[PDB]
Amino acid sequence: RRWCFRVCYRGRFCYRKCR
Repeated sequence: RRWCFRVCYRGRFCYRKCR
């Protein structure tokens, strides 16, 4: 869905799910 958004797991775990 374009507009990536590195989601963070509250603490540091931040993953990018671009599209």
